[PDB]
Amino acid sequence: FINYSSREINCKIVYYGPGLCGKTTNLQYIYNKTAAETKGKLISLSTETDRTLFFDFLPLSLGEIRGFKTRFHLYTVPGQVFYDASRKLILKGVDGVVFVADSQIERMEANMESLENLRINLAEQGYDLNKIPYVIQYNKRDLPNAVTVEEMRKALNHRNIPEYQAVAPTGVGVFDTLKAVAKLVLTELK
Ligand SMILES: Nc1nc2c(ncn2[C@@H]2O[C@H](COP(=O)(O)OP(=O)(O)O)[C@@H](O)[C@H]2O)c(=O)[nH]1
Repeated sequence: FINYSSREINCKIVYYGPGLCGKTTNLQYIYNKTAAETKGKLISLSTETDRTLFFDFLPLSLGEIRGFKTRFHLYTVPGQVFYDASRKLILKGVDGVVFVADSQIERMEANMESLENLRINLAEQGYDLNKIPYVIQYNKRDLPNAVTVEEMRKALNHRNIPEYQAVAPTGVGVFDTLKAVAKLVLTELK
């Protein structure tokens, strides 16, 4: 999304996953551990029905595509967002998507049905997941109730697609996940 006069194209990175998985902790480790003269301000919106969390920033690797740099955005939905007309609204012209799956055995049947939603909301909006940048981040690895990744690749990453093992409050692969989707969108931009 080029802005002509402002001479700075904008991309769309979204974090998808079940209710309480690691989308909010992901953006915090990023914004809460960066520098002001690059990023904007962390916006948190909320109503009695739905919630939205998002921020904007300038990368630290690029400069000129047509003589201009990109300015990625990270959009998400904290908590158990009931209504599906807000999660359809969060994918309004998405460029790259990250799937924060919860390694928790308790909510392992929760990742499947949440992935099914991403696989049914995008094709509805004219987006095929196999071409539109999509990465998966296996979070909550520290918890001793968590399943082996060998099983998560079999059940959630059926038609792989790059994967990343991460732990959100320690920062493990929070930024390492983002750097993968970034280049995947940057390549699909010329
Ligand atoms: N131990 C641990 N806790 C995590 C991890 N990721 C998220 N959490 C916790 O899980 C809870 C819900 O996650 P949060 O990101 O805040 O909300 P979400 O936006 O609905 O996924 C919070 O208490 C987080 O601290 C992780 O990798 N390890």
